[PDB]
Amino acid sequence: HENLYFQGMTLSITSNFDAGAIDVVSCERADAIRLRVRGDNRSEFAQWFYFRLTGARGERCVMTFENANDCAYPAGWRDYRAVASYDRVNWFRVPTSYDGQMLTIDHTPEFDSIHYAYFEPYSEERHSEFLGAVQQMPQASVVELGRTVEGRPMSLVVLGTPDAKKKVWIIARQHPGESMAEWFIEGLVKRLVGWGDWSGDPVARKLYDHATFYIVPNMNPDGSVHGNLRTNAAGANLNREWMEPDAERSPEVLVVRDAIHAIGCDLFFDIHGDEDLPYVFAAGSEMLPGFTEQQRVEQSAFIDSFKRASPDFQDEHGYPPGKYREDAFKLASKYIGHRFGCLSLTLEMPFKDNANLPDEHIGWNGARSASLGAAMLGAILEHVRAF
Amino acid sequence: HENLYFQGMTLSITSNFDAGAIDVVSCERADAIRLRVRGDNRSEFAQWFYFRLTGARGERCVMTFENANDCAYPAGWRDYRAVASYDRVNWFRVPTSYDGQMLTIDHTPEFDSIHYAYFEPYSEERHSEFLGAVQQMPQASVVELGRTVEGRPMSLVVLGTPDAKKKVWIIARQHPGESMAEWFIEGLVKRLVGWGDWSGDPVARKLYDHATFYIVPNMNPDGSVHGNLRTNAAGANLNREWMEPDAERSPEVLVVRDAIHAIGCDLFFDIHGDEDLPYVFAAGSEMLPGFTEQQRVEQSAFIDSFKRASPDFQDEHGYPPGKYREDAFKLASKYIGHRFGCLSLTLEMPFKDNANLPDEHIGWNGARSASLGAAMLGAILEHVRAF
Amino acid sequence: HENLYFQGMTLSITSNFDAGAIDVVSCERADAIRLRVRGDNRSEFAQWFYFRLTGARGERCVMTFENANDCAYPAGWRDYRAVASYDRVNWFRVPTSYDGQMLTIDHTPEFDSIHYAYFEPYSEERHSEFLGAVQQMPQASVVELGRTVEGRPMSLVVLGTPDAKKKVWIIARQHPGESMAEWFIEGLVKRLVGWGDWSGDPVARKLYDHATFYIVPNMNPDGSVHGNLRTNAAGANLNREWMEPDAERSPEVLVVRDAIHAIGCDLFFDIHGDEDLPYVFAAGSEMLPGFTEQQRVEQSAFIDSFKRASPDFQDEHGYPPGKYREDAFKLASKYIGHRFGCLSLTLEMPFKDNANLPDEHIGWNGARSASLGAAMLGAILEHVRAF
Amino acid sequence: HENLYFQGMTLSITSNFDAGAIDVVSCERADAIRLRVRGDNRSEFAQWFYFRLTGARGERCVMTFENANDCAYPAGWRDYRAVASYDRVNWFRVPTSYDGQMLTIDHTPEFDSIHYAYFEPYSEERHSEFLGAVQQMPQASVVELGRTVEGRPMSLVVLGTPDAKKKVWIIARQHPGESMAEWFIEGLVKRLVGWGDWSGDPVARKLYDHATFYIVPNMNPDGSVHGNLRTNAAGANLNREWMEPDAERSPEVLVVRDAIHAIGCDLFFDIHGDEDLPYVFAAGSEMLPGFTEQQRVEQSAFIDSFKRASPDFQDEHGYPPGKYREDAFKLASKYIGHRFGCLSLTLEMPFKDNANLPDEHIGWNGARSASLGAAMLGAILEHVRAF
Ligand SMILES: [Cl-]
Ligand SMILES: [Cl-]
Ligand SMILES: [Cl-]
Ligand SMILES: [Cl-]
Ligand SMILES: [Cl-]
Ligand SMILES: [Cl-]
Ligand SMILES: [Cl-]
Ligand SMILES: [Cl-]
Ligand SMILES: [Cl-]
Ligand SMILES: [Cl-]
Ligand SMILES: [Cl-]
Ligand SMILES: [Cl-]
Ligand SMILES: [Cl-]
Ligand SMILES: [Cl-]
Ligand SMILES: [Cl-]
Ligand SMILES: [Cl-]
Repeated sequence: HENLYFQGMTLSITSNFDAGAIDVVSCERADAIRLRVRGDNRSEFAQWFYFRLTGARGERCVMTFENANDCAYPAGWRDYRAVASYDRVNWFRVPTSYDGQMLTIDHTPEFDSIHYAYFEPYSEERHSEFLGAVQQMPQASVVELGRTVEGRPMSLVVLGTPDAKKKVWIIARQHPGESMAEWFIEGLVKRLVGWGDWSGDPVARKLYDHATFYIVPNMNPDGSVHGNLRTNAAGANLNREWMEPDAERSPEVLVVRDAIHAIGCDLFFDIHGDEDLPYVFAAGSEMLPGFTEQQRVEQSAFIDSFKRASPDFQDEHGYPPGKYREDAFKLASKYIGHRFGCLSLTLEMPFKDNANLPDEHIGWNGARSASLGAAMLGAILEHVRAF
Repeated sequence: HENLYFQGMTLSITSNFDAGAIDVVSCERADAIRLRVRGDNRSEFAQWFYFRLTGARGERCVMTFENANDCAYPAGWRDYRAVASYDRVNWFRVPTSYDGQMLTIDHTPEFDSIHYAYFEPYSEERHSEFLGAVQQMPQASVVELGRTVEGRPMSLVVLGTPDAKKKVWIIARQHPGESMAEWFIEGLVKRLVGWGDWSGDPVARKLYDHATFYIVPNMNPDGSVHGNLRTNAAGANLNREWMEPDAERSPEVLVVRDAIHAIGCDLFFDIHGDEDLPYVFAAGSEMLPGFTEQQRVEQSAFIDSFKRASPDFQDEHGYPPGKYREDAFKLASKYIGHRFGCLSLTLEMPFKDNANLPDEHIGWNGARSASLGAAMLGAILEHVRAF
Repeated sequence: HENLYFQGMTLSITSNFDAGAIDVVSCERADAIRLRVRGDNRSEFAQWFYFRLTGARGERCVMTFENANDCAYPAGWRDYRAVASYDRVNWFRVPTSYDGQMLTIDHTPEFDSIHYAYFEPYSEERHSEFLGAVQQMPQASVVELGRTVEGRPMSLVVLGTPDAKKKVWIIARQHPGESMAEWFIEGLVKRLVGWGDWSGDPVARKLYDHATFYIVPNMNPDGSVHGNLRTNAAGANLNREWMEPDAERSPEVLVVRDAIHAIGCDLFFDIHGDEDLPYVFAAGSEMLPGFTEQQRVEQSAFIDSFKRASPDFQDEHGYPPGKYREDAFKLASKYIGHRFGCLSLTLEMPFKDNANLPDEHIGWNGARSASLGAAMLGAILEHVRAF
Repeated sequence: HENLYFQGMTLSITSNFDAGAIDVVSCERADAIRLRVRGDNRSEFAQWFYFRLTGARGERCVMTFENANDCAYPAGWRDYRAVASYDRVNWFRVPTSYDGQMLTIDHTPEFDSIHYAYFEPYSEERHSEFLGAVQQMPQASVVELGRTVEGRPMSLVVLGTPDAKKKVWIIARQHPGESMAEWFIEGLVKRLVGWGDWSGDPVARKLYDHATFYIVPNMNPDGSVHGNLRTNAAGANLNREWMEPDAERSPEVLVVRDAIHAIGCDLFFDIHGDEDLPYVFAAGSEMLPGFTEQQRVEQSAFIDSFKRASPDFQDEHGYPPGKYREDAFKLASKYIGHRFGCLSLTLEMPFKDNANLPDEHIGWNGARSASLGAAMLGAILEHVRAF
């Protein structure tokens, strides 16, 4: 390193930053780094990790997570590759293996400081910069519905034109570790406000004749910054709180559900990530009584519109019907579906990759999520025209 | 202006640059500028203009084109607005009127130098920079098929992946003044190579399983730089040369038609602009004998796919069937259709605006053309799946 | 706002984000917002503020800070204007007054969400992205010297070329609220690694023949994120810790001072901000015994080189000699000067503006600090040549 | 290439574009390409070349210029490397040799289309886009002084603030092949208008208290587009026309010299390139009678200020005094010096490299020229303060 002082190997793992999470058991020799997934701040759920490793330029690092099989979704470690970045801007997949007990990342950093994460993060700064720009567009407003447990705003983005229209609600990231959900919203909003390569596209403009959009890009700001996977700062699973939200335990859902009730709703989408399945898929309310025949017709029609909007989207693989028959209407899409009788779907993207259309370098990532978001506006235009 | 020397008004109109064209009758007083459309270099056709005006900062300029009603398409001046730019990068529409004899631009430039043009230009530098970047993508090659009358290359962009697939041909700008055609290709290619907001989109990638693309972004390089509307440097209308192309008069079509013959063709698109109609529309070969029933079926199916890909596209307005029954197979799409029996269409975009979805600031422009190009890939994916 | 639900005025002030700090006394009516500077997390020092205000689009906001005269530097409120930003990217000054007791911001936000701050912030994300890019340059390494009280890295950026050379040390932001110090380093480093408009400049390259740079862009990471002005997370004033740094109270200075001792030092700069003076100025060790005549000569020579490098820099205004004769060698530049007998200076930039070269729109800001940083490399090249 | 049609090798050299120039003797086999420098359109001077080669991806190209020793400056081929670019945006040096008779480029293009040139070009489009943006800045105006032989504008950029001040004149590219001169002006102007990394820099602003700038970025627009080295479209060497400029033969100098006479002048710079010397250097009027002692003093003082502004600049190497004692006052700087008695210099940059500070990848290029231009403002601020 040219200065006697820097010479030798001095590995340091740190994680005190937005979404950081790791427990370090041991970090002396680069081929013997021992870690544990830290887990959510007030819940036994554990899966999300995000940390910085410095001092390992050119050293082969073998990083073992000891409690991998004790995590929320151990199947999520099969055919999974961790993501890394030298600068927090560009993320790539690294060699990773799982033996049924432990996850091992085997990677040689090319520079002095590298970050590893379960998926491409999406920070509070990015969120605040994005909404702070989006609000300046003539068709956009940002409304603060309330505060999270730790005093972060619950922000609603309203996009539409002056006058009634169908009210389309899209909420994202109830599970704070599913950062793909906020990437997805970013892509969808960019297209709605006409930025970049969406500048001359007329879909948004047509949509505004039929609909107004009510979008929450981040349902769980506290859980995000805390580096949780599935819960808010109070330990609540926001997507089990739709029947009895609480001012102290789940204010995030309290204030949003109050808004949907006070405004109305004609199409609803809850954007999520799935740890296990390497596919993009949707889940509706067909496996529930009270599901009308015209609802089957619309839902079916929309699934076809979405297949036509994006090849990434598919309907062959997904979860079995009684996956959450027990939790019933505690889930957002099930609840909204029932209260409003409209098309109501959960959209789920992979932490691994789209096995149909894989990419060795990036797997599923922010850019692909953002493209899927932009593509879905096409499916909504079809749907709204057809009904 | 602070220096006695610059004081006073000194108006100058110049046009010696790529695509420049104007005749100046008089240019002393800003409210009395008299012009003529110069017309094509070896043909009576006249419509395209492009010139720089300096020295008019803050002066109201009334610019009258005396021969407007003697141009190729005088209907093109009705409900038409000229485009302007202070920097050749950003173009906007300016106040323009037509009394059935003369076109008048009435505009007050905000800066010392402004350009006026019939439509947002697309230069040889832009073309050479674009193809020079596109060629570096792993799925792209650029092939020089031959030379134009004045020694400019006829460049083919080939996009696809390793192996048979459907051969899709898209040619643009046979009429050099229809710069929208090359904007359209730029948008289509950007999406095929995954640039910008197309980075995570899987449509291109799916398309490459079914097709390889053979694209000519500029069929008439000489006519472009010359500031012609409709003819090449030799006076030839390239879109009347498909039956007997000639090495001296129409080499541009000679070399391209030889390539289509030597490679084969399964879908063909000829991208154009229409001076009169304020709509985006397609014309096929249905009004011709030898047009099979399975051809009607495919063409109809594709028109529906394109309406679904872009709201700008429509099928209500267009030209009557016998618009060119006389010229028959001299036109590219008619010829290709007949030689290959495939889907073969002319796509036409407006010099005015899309009357269905107007925009006071820009009318139809490069960005909107580029978006339509990118959107059409969606329609091709549908089509190729369906047949 | 078009939806009965959003109608009315609902003001919310929030501050749970990197560098956020405010106490809200009252926030019901926009013309009656009452605030207090929150003050440092474990120290009586108080001056820094940073908060988000939403719901005030188009409302005149009169925001009064009740304890302004109880802050660390009440003179800092005279001729001072707060900074604001709709997006955290672009910052501008807003109308502000001070009556000797209270500070009042009188501003009408143009959008739904705006942030107000004492000075243009510089976040942990920006820092991590910047160093994560800089490390990839061939002349740069990043070394983690240790951890702050709360486990954030103390990062050293080493810039130079292969071989002895003069060792130049530049440290910034010992007082975490002086974000201008890290802006200054950003500009200096960009030029050293040849980014942007520094790409073809040969100064860096010449410098590397004479010197190697040892730079700490952020001496107080914990204090920064905490929204402190003057102290770290433990309540320590880092610039009083240079005689007896402590592993528990002031590790930031412990590890950096150990590095300077282990590496050596031939020029030292401590980058700071001054709340009161609207001037850019330097302070050296001339008012101390043990200050040699060749030291007076070099320091004088360097001050002249810096005036010649940047008009913003001046030597007329500054602080009187015995400003800190009491604290002696507890201050970094005084200590280094004495231990190494080299040129050692504190450089100070204004929170207000450069009264010599004011700018109504921005006052002193990040861009101006970054330019001063880049300009100072010129002065170092002169100095190093002359001695 | 996957299609029988593209298979085989088909090399094509073309040059019908802005600044293009080459004669092709033979171009069948890639290792046997035979060329000639085409030479200026109406003058025996020959050196500039610029052409596109397609069809050579992955082929080793040996390109021999047969008349290299018959060119204007055969010494210019010693230790010289040609420049290349796949996209006209990024230029790099390629392997080149000279045996005293012929120049040989030995290079293997990595893509299907590559351009080779004597130096990084600077096009009419770049010029028109640049001035079209610069004019919008509050301190800038663009004035069209007249027309070149072929009707291109002679454009003056005036930069300053409202009121007397010293009038500083800087003219560039009298010899159209010396594209470095216009790169140099681009860098100088960007800094004067505060773009990019010059945004927070106060030098421009200080300068505007002392001076107003009168800048001609391109003295020879016709010669540029024609791909000439040394003459305009009429065959005139503009830098021999300062004593008797002519409306038909050298209007470019007629109109500019009239402006300098009508406005006045207190510092003059003529920006050029030198084919032979691999150094940056200045030439003044000291070797001429009528050169006062206070002129020696100022010129000497300014040379020192420029060495201090940029390491690239030097005064050791240059041309001998009687290099143009014969042509006397036909040269711009000699003439202006004599008419106005002010500091008047020719600044000369290399076509090869700066032998003091070489760069294998780029040699001397646009970015380095632009940096030197920006750096020289520093020297002018010193000078203007000192006198
Ligand atoms: Cl943690
Ligand atoms: Cl769930
Ligand atoms: Cl309802
Ligand atoms: Cl499917
Ligand atoms: Cl013309
Ligand atoms: Cl036609
Ligand atoms: Cl065939
Ligand atoms: Cl229609
Ligand atoms: Cl706070
Ligand atoms: Cl201090
Ligand atoms: Cl020592
Ligand atoms: Cl001073
Ligand atoms: Cl030529
Ligand atoms: Cl000369
Ligand atoms: Cl005079
Ligand atoms: Cl020298």
